[PDB]
Amino acid sequence: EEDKAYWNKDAQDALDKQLGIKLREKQAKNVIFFLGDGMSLSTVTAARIYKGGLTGKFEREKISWEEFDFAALSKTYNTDKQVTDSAASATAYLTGVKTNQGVIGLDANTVRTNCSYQLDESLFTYSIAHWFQEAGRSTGVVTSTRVTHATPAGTYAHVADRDWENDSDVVHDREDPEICDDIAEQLVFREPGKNFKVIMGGGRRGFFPEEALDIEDGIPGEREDGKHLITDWLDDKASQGATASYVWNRDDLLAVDIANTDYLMGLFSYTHLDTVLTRDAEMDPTLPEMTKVAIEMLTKDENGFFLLVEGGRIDHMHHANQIRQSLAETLDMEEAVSMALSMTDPEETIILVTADHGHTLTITGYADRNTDILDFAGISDLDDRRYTILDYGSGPGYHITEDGKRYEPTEEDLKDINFRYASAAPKHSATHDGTDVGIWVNGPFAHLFTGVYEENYIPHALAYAACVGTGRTFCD
Ligand SMILES: *[C@@H]1O[C@H](CO)[C@@H](O)[C@H](O)[C@H]1NC(C)=O
Ligand SMILES: [Zn+2]
Ligand SMILES: [Zn+2]
Ligand SMILES: [Zn+2]
Repeated sequence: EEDKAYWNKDAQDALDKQLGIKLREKQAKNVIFFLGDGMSLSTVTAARIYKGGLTGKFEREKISWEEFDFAALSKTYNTDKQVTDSAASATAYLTGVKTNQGVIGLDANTVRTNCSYQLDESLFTYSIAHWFQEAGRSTGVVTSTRVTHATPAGTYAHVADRDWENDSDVVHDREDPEICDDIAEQLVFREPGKNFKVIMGGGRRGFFPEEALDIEDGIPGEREDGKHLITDWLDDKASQGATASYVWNRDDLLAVDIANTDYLMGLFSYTHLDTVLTRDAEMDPTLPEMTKVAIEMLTKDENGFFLLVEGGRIDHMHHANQIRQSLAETLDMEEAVSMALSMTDPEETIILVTADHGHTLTITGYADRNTDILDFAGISDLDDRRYTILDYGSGPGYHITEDGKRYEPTEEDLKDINFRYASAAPKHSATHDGTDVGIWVNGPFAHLFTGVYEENYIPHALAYAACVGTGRTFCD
């Protein structure tokens, strides 16, 4: 039982672990970057307890990346807003430069929704994936979102508005698609996108025209310019004399011949991949499964590789105050981190986990230990109605009943994967949260992450340790 001796040994052991930390002052060969979108520190705590609910450890459970010796805090404000969107943050943590809301791979001179700015190369910021490529090393990206979503896009795109995932989105904002390249285009026609060995996620819709029909579902595509970008991608690999594979389902992914495959594009949905609690496990590969295949491919490169893996729908669930699903997405990513750790060598591989920004999730009192984190906390002493442990500062969960009272959540509500937990400030989609987020790191030079940093510091430190880019380097 958790008595005085128990806690003293628990602590003495942690101290013993801390004292035994051996620094790794050697170049990083590989860098695996995990990004939990909208994964606030509160999401991590809540998810630790959620996991504990499955394993029976409850509040004593540990999140995989919390076994790392190095954690840090990251300040996420951007050049025009206190609370960053996913685009400006991705530009910061992948290109090393902070920027305006809605802009990817361009600096703060950029005026959002203005394409001219994406024609000016002097305004370009370049990603750690670019840098790995310039050094002759392999790159890839896995995500549960559309592969043209802001996060993956930060590794390769330069656009004046994150909304421009395909040419139909450019036209929608009155811009000229002929000269304003959309993100899907940039992934297949430009560097570094065109050189990625592995591209996985969703978003097939931005890659083929309205006149064409989707693999799997037969839904017409979104492109309005007649371009079939997947076949463009395939033709490109083939004309280089390389083998390439396009897959769109789990069985096919797992059947891929790793040894004989140079390029891999796996697009498992028309749009974002289905959430953990709604996906067809037969048809959709999980985040860890995608991660495994990505690592299998990229590790063939003896000079090293960079891989971005995003737990992306964490954010989407928070936006709808759908906290149960948000926690399930989070754990899918926690499991992916474990998959990566078991497949790589920490003496040469940096594994970093962070968030782009948080969400306004809070953990209220006062439930007893071992209480399911999604359960009720107690009854309000002001209106006599139940309240949940988890709730939000912002979102559509705020609900005044027909009688003008605070909606009281039910047992049925709590079990419902679509139930929206209460918020303090009603909004159709919850805003992001501005609080500093966490960073957790293992491997070479993990001790570059000890304190509190601006969010754009991250890739500068990672470059130093991997010896890529044009800044200070360990090999320097
Ligand atoms: C967009 O930028 C260009 C280039 O400097 C400028 O000529 C144009 O008027 C700008 N458009 C708007 C709407 O500000
Ligand atoms: Zn985000
Ligand atoms: Zn994202
Ligand atoms: Zn968001």
